[PDB]
Amino acid sequence: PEELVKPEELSKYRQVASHVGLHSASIPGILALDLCPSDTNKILTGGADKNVVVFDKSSEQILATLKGHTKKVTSVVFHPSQDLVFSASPDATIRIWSVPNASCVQVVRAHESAVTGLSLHATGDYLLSSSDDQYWAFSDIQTGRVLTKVTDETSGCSLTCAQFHPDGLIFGTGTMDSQIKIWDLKERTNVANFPGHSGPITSIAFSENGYYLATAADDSSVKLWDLRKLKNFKTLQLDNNFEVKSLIFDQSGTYLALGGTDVQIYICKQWTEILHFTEHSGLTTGVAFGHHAKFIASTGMDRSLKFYSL
Ligand code: NA
Ligand code: NA
Repeated sequence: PEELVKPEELSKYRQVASHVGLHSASIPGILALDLCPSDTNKILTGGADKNVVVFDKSSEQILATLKGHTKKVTSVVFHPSQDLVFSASPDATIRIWSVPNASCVQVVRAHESAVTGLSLHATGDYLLSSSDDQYWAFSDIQTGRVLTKVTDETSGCSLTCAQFHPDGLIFGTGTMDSQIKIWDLKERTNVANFPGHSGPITSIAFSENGYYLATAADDSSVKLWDLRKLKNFKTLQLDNNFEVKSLIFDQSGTYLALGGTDVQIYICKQWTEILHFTEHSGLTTGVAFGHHAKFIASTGMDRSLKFYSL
């Protein structure tokens, strides 16, 4: 892709903005981040303040402050239609919102305890969720109906994150007992399990190349899996104090970002570190790539949404 920002140019990025007014000053912190895939200048954040916010990077305006969650917001997903956004929370709900009406259109109650992960299906019509209640669920966006809800009797433990593979046939759920469980959506079956981590899985990310999966856990490692071989071919081991809270590949699969203790970006081809930011004070809760990796975005417990670019 001619437009993609290459490593030499990416390596020169610096903080270009830091916005602290998206969420409440008295209940400080942003806990979740997503960018709209059809326009990455539209930003979605979940707050410690229980609110979901849509913000325009270009105009630097809050387009909507979406209220209704009764606990902090820990997952957010931006639909490509631009007018739908999704959130989830320790209040055990998944909420579907209209941006233009600044309203909640559905409250999906698939779970009995905190919802730990949220992922939009390839079709754009369904949401996958994971929970501490040990189940995953697949829910219809338009009716809020829970279409299926499944757990592993054998594993029987809290699911800590969930992501669809980009083709929309399989997905992964991380567990509290350090497993990455791969599921076949159609058959509702657990088709493989990737062990090797220690401690709770914290984040998983599927690459757009369709064959890489990156996983992180409390063992302060990021493990890379080739789904064709079902093997862990590379592990990035950080220090044992480091918390990896968020993983994401850029849209091209060229780069992998991690965030938590701080923000780091690796080149997938050579697994070389290409950017490292330590601007946030305290935990970084989200990281994302703008279109063509033309900017990076991050969110922090320090209240800020930061953009990094030339
Ligand atoms: Na650790
Ligand atoms: Na610093």
